[PDB]
Amino acid sequence: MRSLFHGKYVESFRRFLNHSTEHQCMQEFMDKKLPGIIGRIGDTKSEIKILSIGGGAGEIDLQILSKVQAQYPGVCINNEVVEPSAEQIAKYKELVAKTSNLENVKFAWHKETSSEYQSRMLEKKELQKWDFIHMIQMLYYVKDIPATLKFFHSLLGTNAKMLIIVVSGSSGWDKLWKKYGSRFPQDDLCQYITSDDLTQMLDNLGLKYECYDLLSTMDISDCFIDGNENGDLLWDFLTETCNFNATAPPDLRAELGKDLQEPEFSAKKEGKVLFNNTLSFIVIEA
Ligand SMILES: Nc1ncnc2c1ncn2[C@@H]1O[C@H](CSCC[C@H](N)C(=O)O)[C@@H](O)[C@H]1O
Ligand SMILES: NCCc1c[nH]cn1
Repeated sequence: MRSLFHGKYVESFRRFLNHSTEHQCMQEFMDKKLPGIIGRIGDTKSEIKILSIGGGAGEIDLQILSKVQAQYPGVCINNEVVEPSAEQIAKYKELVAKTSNLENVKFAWHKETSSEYQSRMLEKKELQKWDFIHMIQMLYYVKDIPATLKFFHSLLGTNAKMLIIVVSGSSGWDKLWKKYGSRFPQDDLCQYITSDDLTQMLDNLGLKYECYDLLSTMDISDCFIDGNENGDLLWDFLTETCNFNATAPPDLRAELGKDLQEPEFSAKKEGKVLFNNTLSFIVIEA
């Protein structure tokens, strides 16, 4: 039972992406919801400051940027990215150099974690203000979430908004983690969190937010067959384990095999087993 954490991770992650509607789900939220969300973040401003936490390869960031530009044509935008992976940054830069209509947008990449960024910003004398801050699918890697939430919320300017996206409390992950979390290998780099944990922390912090869920799925049909390589790749992903099927206790595996087909974990339709990958979109007000 080795923690999926790194060449196997990318391979499993990739498998996850091409077998789920995660990409499409996000894109759908951007088209239908994002406009309404960022509708007034640029009001009275001659420059819009966007802070991307864990921006990764930049696909979602550029989609976000397109909506802001559409809402505020002619307005300069400063899009700063906090990302610890040099590899991700390289991809992000490659994408930018490839995209065309980005004249009024300037980028800056800071190779560090949100925590390092936070302490670095606290060494400065006064904290900057941002019009839009987003943390997409990255809170799992933050050690102190309440401090992180409080800090970034304090960086929001007038009418600014903070967008956070993590899996939903009503997704299969939530159930998978609550029940088998302790039986999966642990890595000090990742912790299980869902919108339930998040809204609870936001409630205790006393911050105002709205939470929207968007159904997304992961086709894990291939997970039900000895040998199938893709199924095994997905097995590894769902368990954050390297070669789950070959190293995990048979009692664990067997039990998992059963639960993954239960209504609360997946839906069965068209002879397919679709793991509930519902995502939660949380918008926090300044
Ligand atoms: N503590 C931390 N602070 C900021 N970013 C972090 C981090 N730990 C990991 N990350 C970054 O978090 C990202 C998680 S993948 C997140 C998805 C990405 N926002 C996009 O939508 O594609 C990766 O780029 C990873 O390097
Ligand atoms: N759909 C979210 C993918 C993910 C990241 N970590 C765990 N699961």
